[PDB]
Amino acid sequence: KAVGLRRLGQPQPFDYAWLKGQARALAKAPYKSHKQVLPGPLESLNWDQYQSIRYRQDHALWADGNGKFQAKFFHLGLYFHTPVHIYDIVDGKAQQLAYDPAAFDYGRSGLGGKQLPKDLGFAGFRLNTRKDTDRDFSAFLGASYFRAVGKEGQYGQSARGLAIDTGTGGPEEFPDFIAYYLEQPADDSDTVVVYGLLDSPSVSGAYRFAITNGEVLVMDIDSALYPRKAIERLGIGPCTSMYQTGENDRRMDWDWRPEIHDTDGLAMWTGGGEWIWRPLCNPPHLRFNMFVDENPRGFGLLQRDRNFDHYQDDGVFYEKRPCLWVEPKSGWGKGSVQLVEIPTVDETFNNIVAFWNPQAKPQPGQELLMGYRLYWGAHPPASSPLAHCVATRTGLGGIVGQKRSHFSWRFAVDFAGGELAALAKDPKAKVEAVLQVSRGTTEIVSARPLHELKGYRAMFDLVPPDEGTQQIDIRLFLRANGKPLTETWLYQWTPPPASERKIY
Amino acid sequence: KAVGLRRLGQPQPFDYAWLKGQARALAKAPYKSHKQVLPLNWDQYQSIRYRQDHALWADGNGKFQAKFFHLGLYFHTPVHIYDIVDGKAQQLAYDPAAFDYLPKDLGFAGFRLNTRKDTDRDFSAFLGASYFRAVGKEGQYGQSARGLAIDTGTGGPEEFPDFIAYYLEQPADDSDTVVVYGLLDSPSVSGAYRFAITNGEVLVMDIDSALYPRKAIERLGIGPCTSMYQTGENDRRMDWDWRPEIHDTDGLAMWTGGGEWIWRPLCNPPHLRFNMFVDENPRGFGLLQRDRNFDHYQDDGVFYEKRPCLWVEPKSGWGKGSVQLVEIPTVDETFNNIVAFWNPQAKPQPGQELLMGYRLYWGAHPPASSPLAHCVATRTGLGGIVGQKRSHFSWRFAVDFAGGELAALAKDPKAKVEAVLQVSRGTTEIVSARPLHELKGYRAMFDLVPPDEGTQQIDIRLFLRANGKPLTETWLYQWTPPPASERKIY
Ligand SMILES: OC[C@H]1O[C@@H](O[C@H]2[C@H](O[C@H]3[C@H](O[C@H]4[C@H](O[C@H]5[C@H](O[C@H]6[C@H](O[C@H]7[C@H](O[C@H]8[C@H](O[C@H]9[C@H](O[C@H]%10[C@H](O[C@H]%11[C@H](O[C@H]%12[C@H](O[C@H]%13[C@H](O[C@H]%14[C@H](O[C@H]%15[C@H](O[C@H]%16[C@H](O[C@H]%17[C@H](O[C@H]%18[C@H](O[C@H]%19[C@H](O[C@H]%20[C@H](O[C@H]%21[C@H](O[C@@H]%22[C@@H](O)[C@H](O)[C@@H](CO)O[C@H]%22O)O[C@H](CO)[C@@H](O)[C@@H]%21O)O[C@H](CO)[C@@H](O)[C@@H]%20O)O[C@H](CO)[C@@H](O)[C@@H]%19O)O[C@H](CO)[C@@H](O)[C@@H]%18O)O[C@H](CO)[C@@H](O)[C@@H]%17O)O[C@H](CO)[C@@H](O)[C@@H]%16O)O[C@H](CO)[C@@H](O)[C@@H]%15O)O[C@H](CO)[C@@H](O)[C@@H]%14O)O[C@H](CO)[C@@H](O)[C@@H]%13O)O[C@H](CO)[C@@H](O)[C@@H]%12O)O[C@H](CO)[C@@H](O)[C@@H]%11O)O[C@H](CO)[C@@H](O)[C@@H]%10O)O[C@H](CO)[C@@H](O)[C@@H]9O)O[C@H](CO)[C@@H](O)[C@@H]8O)O[C@H](CO)[C@@H](O)[C@@H]7O)O[C@H](CO)[C@@H](O)[C@@H]6O)O[C@H](CO)[C@@H](O)[C@@H]5O)O[C@H](CO)[C@@H](O)[C@@H]4O)O[C@H](CO)[C@@H](O)[C@@H]3O)O[C@H](CO)[C@@H](O)[C@@H]2O)[C@H](O)[C@@H](O)[C@@H]1O
Ligand SMILES: OC[C@H]1O[C@@H](O[C@H]2[C@H](O[C@H]3[C@H](O[C@H]4[C@H](O[C@H]5[C@H](O[C@H]6[C@H](O[C@H]7[C@H](O[C@H]8[C@H](O[C@H]9[C@H](O[C@H]%10[C@H](O[C@@H]%11[C@@H](O)[C@H](O)[C@@H](CO)O[C@H]%11O)O[C@H](CO)[C@@H](O)[C@@H]%10O)O[C@H](CO)[C@@H](O)[C@@H]9O)O[C@H](CO)[C@@H](O)[C@@H]8O)O[C@H](CO)[C@@H](O)[C@@H]7O)O[C@H](CO)[C@@H](O)[C@@H]6O)O[C@H](CO)[C@@H](O)[C@@H]5O)O[C@H](CO)[C@@H](O)[C@@H]4O)O[C@H](CO)[C@@H](O)[C@@H]3O)O[C@H](CO)[C@@H](O)[C@@H]2O)[C@H](O)[C@@H](O)[C@@H]1O
Ligand SMILES: OC[C@H]1O[C@@H](O[C@H]2[C@H](O[C@H]3[C@H](O[C@H]4[C@H](O[C@H]5[C@H](O[C@H]6[C@H](O[C@H]7[C@H](O[C@H]8[C@H](O[C@H]9[C@H](O[C@@H]%10[C@@H](O)[C@H](O)[C@@H](CO)O[C@H]%10O)O[C@H](CO)[C@@H](O)[C@@H]9O)O[C@H](CO)[C@@H](O)[C@@H]8O)O[C@H](CO)[C@@H](O)[C@@H]7O)O[C@H](CO)[C@@H](O)[C@@H]6O)O[C@H](CO)[C@@H](O)[C@@H]5O)O[C@H](CO)[C@@H](O)[C@@H]4O)O[C@H](CO)[C@@H](O)[C@@H]3O)O[C@H](CO)[C@@H](O)[C@@H]2O)[C@H](O)[C@@H](O)[C@@H]1O
Repeated sequence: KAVGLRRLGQPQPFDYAWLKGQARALAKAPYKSHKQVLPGPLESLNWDQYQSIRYRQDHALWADGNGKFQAKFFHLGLYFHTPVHIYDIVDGKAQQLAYDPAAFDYGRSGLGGKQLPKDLGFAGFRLNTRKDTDRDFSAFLGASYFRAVGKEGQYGQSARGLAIDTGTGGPEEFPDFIAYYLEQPADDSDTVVVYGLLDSPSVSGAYRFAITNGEVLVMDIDSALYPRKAIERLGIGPCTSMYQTGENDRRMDWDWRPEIHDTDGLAMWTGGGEWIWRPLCNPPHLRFNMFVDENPRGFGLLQRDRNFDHYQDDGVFYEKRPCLWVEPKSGWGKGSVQLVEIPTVDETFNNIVAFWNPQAKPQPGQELLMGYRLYWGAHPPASSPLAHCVATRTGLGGIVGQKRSHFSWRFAVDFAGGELAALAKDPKAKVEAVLQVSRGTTEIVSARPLHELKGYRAMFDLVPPDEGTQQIDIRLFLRANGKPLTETWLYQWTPPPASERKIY
Repeated sequence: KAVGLRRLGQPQPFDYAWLKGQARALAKAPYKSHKQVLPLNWDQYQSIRYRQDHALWADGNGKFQAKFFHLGLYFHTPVHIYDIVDGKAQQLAYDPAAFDYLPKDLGFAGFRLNTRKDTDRDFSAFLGASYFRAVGKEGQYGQSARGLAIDTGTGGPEEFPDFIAYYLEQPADDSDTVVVYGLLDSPSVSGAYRFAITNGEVLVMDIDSALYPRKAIERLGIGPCTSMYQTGENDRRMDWDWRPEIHDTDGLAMWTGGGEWIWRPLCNPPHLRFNMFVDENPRGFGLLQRDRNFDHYQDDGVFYEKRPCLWVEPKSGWGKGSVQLVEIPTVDETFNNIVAFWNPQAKPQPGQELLMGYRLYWGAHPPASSPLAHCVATRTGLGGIVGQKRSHFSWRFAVDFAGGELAALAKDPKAKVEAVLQVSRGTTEIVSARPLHELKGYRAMFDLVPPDEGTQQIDIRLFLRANGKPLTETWLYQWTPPPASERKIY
């Protein structure tokens, strides 16, 4: 039977307006690092020691009550040298939770009998239903990172509170959540509300996360930001994923597993009403791309291929990993969805980052309010009502069985859904591939039924305009009678250098 | 309505003994070339179409007919075609009335056979040198057979026999079989063949051959299967194409005289590889297209997943010899870069008569396979624990098996299944055998550390075992390790 948790200090009145006040005040002073040298035995644990530490079910927050949820806490150490102070809100008042050795099984860490302060803090927290106390439906841990899962329960990509100067070629600035306030839900509530205080060299913030667990998990998020400095590249709603290899891009096809990625595309629903699918790549050099928009309806990183046959990893279940969809609340005005793709040689590094960059540079003293909903699960809650891109495949161009007189690259793009089944069965149906390329030229263009999918396949060869490796953008959709039949496929290709072209 | 075909000369008595007689006399005399200067793009060649009004047997009441290929393009060796009726052969003339666009004795390039019900579908086609093809139910042409291979994969020049005449025996009206006789000639050898062809879901050819060496032969190949393997999970060295699997066949299957079932995955190696599997009284061998899932191939024009498996079953005990496999590097699917055949231990000698009979099966599945679990996938890549510094180069293999009693073992937490793994050189590490529930089978994984910096072929033998007995056919993989320069990049 669970016990009450050890506390620190007395309850203090708490609400979102109060937290926005703390964050604004925090931005009025220069940034001071929150990283600490931890007490001696804690400062240099190894992986094995750290991993053996376990938070005890009998000290899980709220598990002594009658509600549907509970929380457990991650211990500091190993990677986590920035204390996070955790508070419980009851009747409108926030009480800090003490670091309590009785709440941990220390395993092989050697931490028992050390004299660790009551104000040590934590590394983060995780939430669990009371019906299923070993399953984490969300986990907030490290910097401003957090993750959640839907029904399938397999962890994959991450979100963050905020991204700053990702992919600039210069150094990235990583904000931290330095405090979390967990609001005790009503006994019959399906929601857990968590508040977060964020600080970073450039900016402070106050965050409210209303987390509703479900088959697709939803978080209703409000953020109030208070810059301390001008910010070159602010990133709202950042999604953080990994793409090593797959049909979209076989450059790093060194593995026996054919698809290795936590997500395979960036999806966008534009203010103008367009649906876009942008297949993720693993490029040879860092690539930064922006998609200009105004009042965006949504963007996110999806794991659209959910067929185990294409992944084959019965250890980590890539095909079950969640989509993450960002849905702006209200109008965010002008800006761009931005995508950073970093080269990676393996699947241990998150080489994909996507976020929203406002047009206007934030300025010291200003308040910036940004709200959105995040959906985690097998499918985003919104998608194109037209046919979706269900596969992208590429390879060396040129008519098979003829001499090849020049370098080109071949693309095959498969669409299914909407009304393509009926069109594919109509021998008179005329479907037009619509192609626009940033540079270079297309040849051997076709759009034809793909009966095996009850869909359509577009194929084209792309001839780069020169011997250089400047990125080439291709926009493709299918159409009939004044209406698009598909969402828009937007691919960004880094041509090979002349030396590689010569081998071909 | 179809008309009778233009003839040439008068019917002469014909039987198999006569044909054997013509072949042996051909072989005793000096070889005379049959390539002729004929009295043209690949696209431009098909303007020529043999017409149905002139199709052989289309004016009768039987189940089958023949039409003929025109000499041209890749075909400059005339084939004389004959119709056998009541024990008598009569040559068919070259007739311009029979084509849609030249002497009566110009000859043809070969023939194709059709049911009367589907006169545009051909279920067999004999065309080019001694090559021929057939299809089963799915109708999609793929790998080829030949009458004979000579000096394939020697590092010297190959010699390619020609069928120089075919005698088509008019079937009885209710027969399900077409019998075709072939006269083969080649610098080294002449032959008389009999092909009993029985169309069906899996098409069967019952073949008898009688071979007369004109001179000693260095490498005789009997029952040759000729295929293509560009890229796929077995070997992604040439992964240039958007299509992930490109091959007419994915493995060599062998049923040995001792009763072993072997699956040898085909590769597209960087240099020619010649491999032999010593056997005695082989029970069968062939090239299979075992992966039949369109999803893995994606070509909705030529349907690699529907192409036929070719299985050879000797009608008798062929004694000692070897199944031989030749793999040639290719950068495209148009080159036939895979050849497998039986090579008898004994060197053929001038004056001798070699009688060899066998059955060929063309269709979706071989008519025989292991009753144990099959290898249903081979995948390979860079070895080493993922995301760790590597002290040494290694290559990782994942091999999936399904069938036999593996589904029951996979569900059974008490089940003790072990991978048994031998390599001809180097060492193996990080070896496992575990249920693959998504398949209801097992997966074996291992890493292989090549012994040195060089690229000498390594042979790997794998099977799964419980209580001392095999649970699977034998997986036999021949790996060419990458050179040092490639390892540095890894
Ligand atoms: O083929 C191949 C070739 O090719 C070429 O190229 C080309 C190309 O082609 C390609 C393709 O293309 C395509 C195209 O495309 C396009 C696209 O399209 C798209 C689409 O769209 C479209 C649309 O469409 C539509 C449709 O409509 C259409 C129609 O249709 C129809 C159909 O019809 C068809 C037909 O059908 C039929 C069939 O059957 C048949 C068959 O056939 C087949 C074939 O076969 C062939 C072959 O092949 C093969 C091969 O193999 C072979 C061989 O050969 C080889 C050689 O051999 C030799 C030997 O060799 C040896 C060696 O020796 C040597 C040496 O070596 C050495 C060694 O030794 C050593 O060791 C080493 C060391 O190291 O060294 C070395 O060196 O050397 C020396 C030197 O010195 C030498 O001398 C020597 O020789 O050795 C070795 C070792 O030992 C060995 O192993 C070897 O062997 O030798 C010997 C002795 O001497 C000799 O004799 C031999 O010869 O070799 C050479 C060299 O290398 C090579 O090269 C060769 O190759 O031979 C042998 C013997 O004889 C044999 O046996 C074998 O087999 O190969 C492979 C492997 O590798 C295999 O696999 C194969 O198979 O070949 C031959 C020869 O040539 C011939 O004859 C034959 O024929 O094939 C195919 C393929 O695969 C298949 O498929 C088939 O099947 O045949 C038979 C006979 O046999 C007969 O009988 C039968 O009949 O099929 C079916 C099924 O099965 C059936 O049923 C039928 O019947 O067909 C045809 C043909 O193909 C076609 O054409 C047609 O089309 O039909 C159906 C039913 O009925 C119907 O329904 C339909 O309708 O049609 C029309 C008319 O035409 C049209 O017009 C129309 O279009 O429709 C459908 C339904 O509805 C729908 O869906 C659709 O859509 O349309 C529209 C309009 O409207 C349009 O616009 C449009 O476009 O669509 C789709 C869907 O969606 C898609 O997918 C597609 O894509 O498009 C695009 C745009 O967008 C474009 O761009 C494109 O182009 O198309 C077209 C029409 O369009 C087509 O035509 C074409 O095709 O493609 C593919 C892929 O995918 C590929 O693959 C191909 O290639 O094309 C182009 C264009 O046109 C052109 O230009 C040209 O050219 C190449 O050139 C060549 O090369 C080859 O050959
Ligand atoms: O493999 C498996 C398979 O089989 C099959 O069956 C088959 C068979 O096989 C078998 C084998 O056989 C062997 C033999 O043995 C036997 C014997 O024989 C005999 C004969 O008789 C026969 C007949 O004949 C005929 C002929 O024809 C031939 C040819 O001729 C040519 C010529 O030359 C000649 C030679 O031959 C001789 O020898 C000599 C003498 O002096 O003379 C000469 O002249 O030349 C010309 C010019 O150049 C030409 O034109 C011709 O063609 O040759 C070939 C090659 O060598 C041979 O083969 C043949 O035979 O012709 C003649 C005329 O000249 C006539 O008259 C005769 O008649 O035929 C029949 C049918 O028609 C049959 O039936 C019979 O048999 O005779 C001869 C004489 O002439 C003698 O010499 C011989 O010896 O017989 C016996 C009794 O009957 C028996 O028993 C045996 O068997 O031998 C041969 C020779 O040496 C060889 O070659 C063969 O191979 O045997 C084995 C045992 O070991 C077995 O196992 C097998 O089976 O064969 C047959 C024949 O060819 C056929 O017909 C059949 O078909 C089956 O069917 C399946 O199923 C299986 O799988
Ligand atoms: O963004 C979308 C989501 O919005 C959520 O709703 C939010 C709401 O966002 C609005 C936004 O609100 C802005 C605000 O305009 C309000 C106006 O505010 C007056 C305020 O009245 C509020 C009250 O304020 C208390 C005050 O807290 C403020 C805090 O004070 C500091 C204190 O914390 C500190 O200790 C000391 C010492 O350092 O300094 C003080 O300055 O400072 C922060 C940061 O600046 C402010 O955000 C806090 O308001 O503290 C004093 C004590 O010091 C209290 O006496 C006072 O009550 O708080 C109430 C909740 O407790 C709240 O309901 C009241 O609105 O009062 C101050 C004076 O005290 C006055 O100057 C503000 O103008 O209120 C009117 C209602 O009459 C609203 O119509 C108006 O929108 O202005 C502040 C200051 O500039 C902004 O920071 C704030 O963003 O306005 C947007 C329109 O432009 C609107 O679109 C947003 O929805 O903000 C409130 C307040 O922060 C939140 O409580 C609320 O949750 C929705 O719930 C989501 O669904 C949306 O997605």
